[PDB]
Amino acid sequence: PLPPDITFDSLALIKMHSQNMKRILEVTLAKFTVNLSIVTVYRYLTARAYLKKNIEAEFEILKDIYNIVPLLDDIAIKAAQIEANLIKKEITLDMEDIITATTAIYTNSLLVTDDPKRYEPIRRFGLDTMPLDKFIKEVELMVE
Amino acid sequence: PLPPDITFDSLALIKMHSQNMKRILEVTLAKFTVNLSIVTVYRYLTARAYLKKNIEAEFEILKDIYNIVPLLDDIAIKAAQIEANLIKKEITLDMEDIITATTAIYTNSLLVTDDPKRYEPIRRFGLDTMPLDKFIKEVELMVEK
Repeated sequence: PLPPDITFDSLALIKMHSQNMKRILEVTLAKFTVNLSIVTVYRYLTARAYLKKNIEAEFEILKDIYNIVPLLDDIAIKAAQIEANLIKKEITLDMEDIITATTAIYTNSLLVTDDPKRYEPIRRFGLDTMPLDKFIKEVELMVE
Repeated sequence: PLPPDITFDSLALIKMHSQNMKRILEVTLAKFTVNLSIVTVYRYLTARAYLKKNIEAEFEILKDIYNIVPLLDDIAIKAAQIEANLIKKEITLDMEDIITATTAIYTNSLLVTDDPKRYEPIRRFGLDTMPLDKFIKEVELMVEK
């Protein structure tokens, strides 16, 4: 029941690359198109650079296995419109969340996340989400 | 003294595009290379979106006059290395400020800003900042000649 195009936020991506999720990641990469915002990639890389002196090799691997979507002009434009609208409704969200969410709408990617409630105000603009625990379970259910 | 390459953060850029600053801006664009992070552009456009302006046209206007620097690979990598270094010293910094500063280091732009203090932990990596009021004075004197 999962659509072909998905994405992750930074915390979800960090969990997806943890050693205990190897098998879910392999299946995910074998069966979905994964479109990561450069901003998500940036934040994941800050978590990686906390441990390692070299993160460049890491980035090259991500660029191969994922579609890394830049902060395109259309995304900058659409993010500005969404963020303006939310602020008027007394809701002001972090840059990372707006760009992640707007990039997901732009690529028609389902946003797999540990905290889907944080993006609930953006669903009005076409964003679809799924909890990571539920994504994982659905990947586990892909079993013969 | 201003170097050849300059950049603004979003609130500086907002003030720079005010009517009463038109002459400062024209000389700035004429005598310097201004290099804007896509982050900065995005922040500016959010303010324009809030005022119900034509955002496609406002982005075109900006691209027609500034060199807009994307979130390049090297910027992403360097920014991350910077942020991790800083977080390890218990320095929490905002993504946009990290990208804006890192983009300035990458293009060797002087970062002109209202709030130089918030980028002060990044100066160790090569960033140079200037207060906006001092920038305006430098450009004023060039105008009067």
